[PDB]
Amino acid sequence: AVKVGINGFGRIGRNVFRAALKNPDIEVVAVNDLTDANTLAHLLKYDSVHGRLDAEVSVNGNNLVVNGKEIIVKAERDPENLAWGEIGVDIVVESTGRFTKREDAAKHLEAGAKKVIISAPAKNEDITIVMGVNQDKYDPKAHHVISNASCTTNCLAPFAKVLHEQFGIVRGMMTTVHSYTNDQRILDLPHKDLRRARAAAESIIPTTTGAAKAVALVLPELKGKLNGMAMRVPTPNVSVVDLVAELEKEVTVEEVNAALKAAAEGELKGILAYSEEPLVSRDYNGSTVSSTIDALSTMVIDGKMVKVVSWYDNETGYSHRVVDLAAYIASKGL
Amino acid sequence: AVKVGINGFGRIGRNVFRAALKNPDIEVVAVNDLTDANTLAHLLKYDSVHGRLDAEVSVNGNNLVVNGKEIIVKAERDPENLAWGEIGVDIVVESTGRFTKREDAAKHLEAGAKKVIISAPAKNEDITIVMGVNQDKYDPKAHHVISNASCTTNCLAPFAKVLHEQFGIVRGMMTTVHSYTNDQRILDLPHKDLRRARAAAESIIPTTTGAAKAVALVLPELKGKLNGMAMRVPTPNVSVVDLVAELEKEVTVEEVNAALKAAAEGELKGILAYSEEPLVSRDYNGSTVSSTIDALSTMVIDGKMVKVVSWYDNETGYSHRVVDLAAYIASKGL
Amino acid sequence: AVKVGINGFGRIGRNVFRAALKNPDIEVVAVNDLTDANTLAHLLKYDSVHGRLDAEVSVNGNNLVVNGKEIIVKAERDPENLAWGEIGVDIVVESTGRFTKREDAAKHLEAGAKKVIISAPAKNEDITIVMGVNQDKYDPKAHHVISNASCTTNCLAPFAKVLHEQFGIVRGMMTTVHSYTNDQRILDLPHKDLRRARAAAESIIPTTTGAAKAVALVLPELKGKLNGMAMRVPTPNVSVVDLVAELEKEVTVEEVNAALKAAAEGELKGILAYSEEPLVSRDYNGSTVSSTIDALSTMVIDGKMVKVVSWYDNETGYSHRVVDLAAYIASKGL
Amino acid sequence: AVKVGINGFGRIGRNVFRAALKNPDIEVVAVNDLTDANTLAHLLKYDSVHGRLDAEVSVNGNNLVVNGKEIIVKAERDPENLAWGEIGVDIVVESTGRFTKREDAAKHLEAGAKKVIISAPAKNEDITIVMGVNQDKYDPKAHHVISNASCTTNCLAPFAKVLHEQFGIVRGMMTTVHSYTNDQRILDLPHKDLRRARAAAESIIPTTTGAAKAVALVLPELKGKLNGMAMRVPTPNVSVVDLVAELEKEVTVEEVNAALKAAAEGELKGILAYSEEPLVSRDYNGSTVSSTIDALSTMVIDGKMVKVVSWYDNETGYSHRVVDLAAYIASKGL
Ligand SMILES: NC(=O)c1ccc[n+]([C@@H]2O[C@H](COP(=O)([O-])OP(=O)(O)OC[C@H]3O[C@@H](n4cnc5c(N)ncnc54)[C@H](O)[C@@H]3O)[C@@H](O)[C@H]2O)c1
Ligand SMILES: NC(=O)c1ccc[n+]([C@@H]2O[C@H](COP(=O)([O-])OP(=O)(O)OC[C@H]3O[C@@H](n4cnc5c(N)ncnc54)[C@H](O)[C@@H]3O)[C@@H](O)[C@H]2O)c1
Ligand SMILES: NC(=O)c1ccc[n+]([C@@H]2O[C@H](COP(=O)([O-])OP(=O)(O)OC[C@H]3O[C@@H](n4cnc5c(N)ncnc54)[C@H](O)[C@@H]3O)[C@@H](O)[C@H]2O)c1
Ligand SMILES: NC(=O)c1ccc[n+]([C@@H]2O[C@H](COP(=O)([O-])OP(=O)(O)OC[C@H]3O[C@@H](n4cnc5c(N)ncnc54)[C@H](O)[C@@H]3O)[C@@H](O)[C@H]2O)c1
Ligand SMILES: *C(=O)[C@H](O)COP(=O)(O)O
Ligand SMILES: *C(=O)[C@H](O)COP(=O)(O)O
Ligand SMILES: *C(=O)[C@H](O)COP(=O)(O)O
Ligand SMILES: *C(=O)[C@H](O)COP(=O)(O)O
Repeated sequence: AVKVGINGFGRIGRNVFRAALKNPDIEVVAVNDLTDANTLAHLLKYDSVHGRLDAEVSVNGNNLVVNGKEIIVKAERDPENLAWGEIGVDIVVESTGRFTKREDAAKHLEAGAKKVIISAPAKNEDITIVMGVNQDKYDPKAHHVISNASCTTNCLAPFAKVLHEQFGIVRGMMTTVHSYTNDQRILDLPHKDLRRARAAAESIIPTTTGAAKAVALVLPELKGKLNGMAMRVPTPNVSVVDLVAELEKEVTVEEVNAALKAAAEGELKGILAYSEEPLVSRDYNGSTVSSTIDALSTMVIDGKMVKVVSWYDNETGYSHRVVDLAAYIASKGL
Repeated sequence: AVKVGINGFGRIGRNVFRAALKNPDIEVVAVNDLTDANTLAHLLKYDSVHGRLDAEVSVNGNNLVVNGKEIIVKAERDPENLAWGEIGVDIVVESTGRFTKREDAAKHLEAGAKKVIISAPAKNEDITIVMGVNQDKYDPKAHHVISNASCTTNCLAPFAKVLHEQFGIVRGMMTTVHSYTNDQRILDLPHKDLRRARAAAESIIPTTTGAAKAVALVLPELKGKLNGMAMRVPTPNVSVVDLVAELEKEVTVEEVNAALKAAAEGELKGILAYSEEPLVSRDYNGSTVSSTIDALSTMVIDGKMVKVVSWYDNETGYSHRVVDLAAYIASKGL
Repeated sequence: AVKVGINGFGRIGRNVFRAALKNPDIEVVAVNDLTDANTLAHLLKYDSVHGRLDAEVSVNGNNLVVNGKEIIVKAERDPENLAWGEIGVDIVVESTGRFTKREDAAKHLEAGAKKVIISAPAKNEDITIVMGVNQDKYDPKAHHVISNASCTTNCLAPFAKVLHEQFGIVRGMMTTVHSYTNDQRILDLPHKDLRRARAAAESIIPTTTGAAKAVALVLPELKGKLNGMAMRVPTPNVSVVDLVAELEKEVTVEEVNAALKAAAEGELKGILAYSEEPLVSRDYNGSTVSSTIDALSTMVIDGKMVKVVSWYDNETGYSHRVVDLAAYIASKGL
Repeated sequence: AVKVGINGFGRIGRNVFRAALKNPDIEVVAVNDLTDANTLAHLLKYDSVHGRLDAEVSVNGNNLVVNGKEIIVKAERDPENLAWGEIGVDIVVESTGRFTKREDAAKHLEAGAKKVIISAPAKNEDITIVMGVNQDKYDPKAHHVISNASCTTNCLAPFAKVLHEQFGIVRGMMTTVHSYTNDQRILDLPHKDLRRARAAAESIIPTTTGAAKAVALVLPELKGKLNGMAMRVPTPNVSVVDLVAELEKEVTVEEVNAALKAAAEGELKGILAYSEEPLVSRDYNGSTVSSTIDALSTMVIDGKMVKVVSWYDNETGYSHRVVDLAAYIASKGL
């Protein structure tokens, strides 16, 4: 397996770690955060959203011990001091949320890693990948700093791919009704985004999203054809994309759902899923797919305007994609 | 002026009562529910959403006393037994949520009332009205069982009117991210709507919105041109409509927002409002308008697809409209 | 082994059903509620608190099919019409919340069952049992309508037993900070308890606890020595008892905790548990014990006043006790 | 009258500012935080808990303008750089949460202020005051760095004073069921307190409190006689103290409530209030008193063990007390 290091052992870092435990291709050997092993161990064992960790965790000296394997714990605020190379770490998952610009993410490379996966939309990255959509575009020689995009983009892109390929998207707009995250605030505090400054668990909070425009990074044909926003709400995990699009081909609900179902069971199995059950957000807590079509919500007007709704566990699905992307990158040679 | 009776002194019944206290053209003289005066008085005084009633409330026998005015309290499950005529009640607000079918609502008329306003989409009603949109259609001789539509329809219809008149709507789809209501469930209990059966405060819950297609009742030109859904979320009040529409005329964001702002300050003042502030749902708690455009959220693609977002206090705005409709009906003669 | 019927397939009914699937001495063969099989199947499959049912569920006609076993579905509002005897049901779990009075619960016996377990404090029941505390008081010949007490009493009685036996309780008072339940209201609606009338997910709500005084039913020596209250809060499951008691013997924190830990590992293992971890309510979601001491919270003043805090999953722990009680009753002969 | 500066314009800082608008003895002339005027103005204008500020707010340069009065906005992380003296600020309310140790709070004095009120329990402070309890212990010459204690201590101390004086407290233990605060975490993140690290809006979270022991600072007679804890829950504001105490004198519920009511209507009017209404936390949102006895919850066992429950708006009541303490200090001479 490829040795992985996780920088920022938080909601995404720990979920990636948990996903990695059940992946034979990658091995997490070290984590970095801003605290001590005791604290990281406690957070890893008991999760308010995902429950008790299905593993034995303990602390040995300054390190974590998980299922008998020692995981080195670092506490370096500056990634340049990480010394990844010294411990054979080849891939670093950059999940602090502070180092989304290449010049920052690349510090892991200076520290000895060979690749960095930024767990968020990035700036100046070598390439942005959405698994199931454009991983074939990854180039092992040219791309060292790779963004895995956002959880919303990972939800929308796979079914946008399907709609576009099968019926052609003329233009479309989305809204994601999205669980709150740690980028928000408990009770009205300063934030660059005056909406995200407001009490997260008390309101429906509109916030801008680059997700629909970011679909263009992975589906160039859709450049300038999409836009949308988010509405953060008082749930702690699980989100849902609501896309309204104008199509080129005339369609029925049955045809749209049938195409989506086909892709889910075929080419996009494990990435896109399809449900005809009348479910609610809690039901998708722990879902590892990127996107699950809520088939009951599909509607069409004039055979040209379609609404497609798709669920995603914003922490889990995206983290499993990070793990898939790391395994994929390792498979192309390091 | 006009004597009003409120059947179902709940979220809408009590909010209507509060709105009526401000209206000199109406007088609420009686309320009916399924409990005693002491309980209704306690509920009216202390509200979890709206705070403490700014008025003196007490109980005298089987009646409420509000600012020295006695309000008769009835506890008749069957509206046939209401004897509204005996106490001079001319207009009954039917807000129990159980009597939206004319067969049931009309019992108030048999019991002596002259008019009934159903506080929800109805079946077999004489007419459905949205203030600011089609009150002109009301006929005092022909219409005695009148629906005030839904809170979502009251939010959407006023700005849909504007968009259609100014640019023409080809087709459009909406989603309302909506606060939970008493039609939902605390913890997974049977419900005819399997989504609404689920714990209200724990999930994002896709479900129905009365606004889907009902806008056509008040804007016939939009028949078959709109559809949509709701997403019930863990907030106790305030909701927001998100409409994505294809327009006939080419527009810019500036033009859409300018038309909306013009209507808000003009023809639709008091019904439609316009905000350029980056607010959140809690900020609209207590808002009496039907619809407030969140101008910052307006977006356009190809000058033809537009997204317009509008806030509404689902309890307050709608209840103030019920009061406006009652005063309007009274003004055309009883 | 023993055929069981569940009357009221709700939070407790379904949780009991899940617990029974693990017990080989029990077989649930029928459930009754107020809806159709399709609805009960959907509720059993997807739970907002406990997640997806770890079993295969389908519907065949008017029945549920769970792991290939058919479970009969009834929809009889009046228990007299249940005909339990016709299907060989020996033990009925009465979990509707409506039939806690013997006059009502006993109808199941008239309908052919041999025993009824009321899932709540009861009136005129033959006996009230708390497993681990007084099951030996059960008499197979004399007792046919049995109450399993409340979830709070099941939490408090086991450790009160320990404290009293080891140090002697002079008097004590409790408060349970308790998750909201279906007996509450979504948004301010009439309730005989004016506090429980108020929006459940919006407030800390003082109210009643069945555990106040009921511990005396199972620990007669404590008659008149305890009292207390509940504080319902905005969490959907998991509660915590906070007991402050004056003891007869002088003690230290260490001694109290040591006795509690001893009982947990000994005589009360599986009923009472002991934790030295700094956990929070979500961590106990799914806990099957009746009571888990939060050892870190133990404190003493003057060697005589002690505070003991204990967690309980109010749905799960209690439901597992209902199953234990059913197996116990069956073991003494039907 | 006295010019005040607020360091840390957050939940307490802004609430203090609002309370000061209603006080003729002090004038807030400057505020310091870590952001720009535009952000502080937006936060002051729209509050998720307390609603819209009923005042005209605007920004002029780097300052706030409230009802035409300019409030200077600073953004100095290090209080040494505050230059309070230059603007005539005599009293600084230290509400950042970072400077509770005298050595840090005293930096405001080095910067030119004459007095500092730390809005929290402090270390090495000159004196700790609870209004209504020991303000007469304040010495204008000797005490420059003063703590206003915690919100919980402000709730408990006033009624503990009454119980002790009237009946004598032998010993007692408290739990405050308390709204979450900004010291907590949105989704499981590192925190020195492993319970406070956990998702604030998802659980009941036990946490240690120095509040009951801190009562001794203001009621020396109660040294070593009290202790207790907190349970943080998913409400955004309002908390409740639950005290269980052994008394010296034999009492009845009636007598305890009568003494509490007497103190509320007499010596402690404005500080301690008394309610016989069955209210819930939301009803106390905006309450300016320090403590409101929930008279219905009072209970006694053996005439010696009493439970007294008291409400408090943890943001508002405490902030009004800060303002009272600032006016009091100004009244003794600066
Ligand atoms: N939460 C989600 O749904 C989600 C989904 C997809 C992607 N993302 C992205 O993933 C990233 C992290 O998100 P999160 O939700 O896990 O955040 P988080 O705040 O929960 O975790 C961040 C972690 O990084 C640590 N940290 C912060 N700065 C550090 C630094 N200088 N060096 C070492 N450790 C540091 C923190 O202590 C914390 O444990 C962000 O870029 C976010 O946009 C989040
Ligand atoms: N809550 C909202 O956002 C909202 C907005 C607009 C319209 N509406 C509609 O208004 C109606 C009332 O909604 P609500 O949210 O106020 O519901 P609610 O449940 O809060 O209140 C209805 C009230 O009617 C009483 N009631 C029930 N059956 C009755 C009967 N047989 N006789 C007399 N009283 C009876 C109840 O005791 C309760 O106080 C529903 O039709 C609803 O769709 C709701
Ligand atoms: N939820 C808890 O924490 C808890 C814990 C211990 C005990 N209890 C007790 O158990 C009982 C059930 O509580 P719950 O929380 O599961 O309630 P619930 O409302 O969730 O479920 C009760 C179920 O009974 C059904 N029902 C109602 N009346 C019926 C009737 N006439 N015939 C057949 N079915 C009927 C409902 O449809 C529902 O499915 C109550 O006595 C409660 O006090 C509750
Ligand atoms: N929230 C409550 O119920 C409550 C009640 C009583 C006392 N307190 C105490 O008051 C204090 C503040 O609590 P809060 O809830 O208002 O906190 P908060 O986090 O909401 O606000 C603190 C404010 O201080 C600012 N700040 C942080 N560091 C600063 C610095 N170095 N210089 C200037 N500004 C800085 C922040 O940006 C924020 O606006 C803490 O000591 C707290 O314990 C809180
Ligand atoms: C997912 O990556 C994150 O939690 C939410 O942000 P979006 O930009 O909506 O994906
Ligand atoms: C408003 O009337 C109700 O709360 C919401 O339902 P819609 O059907 O979305 O109006
Ligand atoms: C448990 O049986 C129920 O949920 C809570 O009520 P208590 O009476 O506090 O047990
Ligand atoms: C009040 O000061 C703060 O919000 C809560 O902490 P306590 O220590 O309970 O006062």
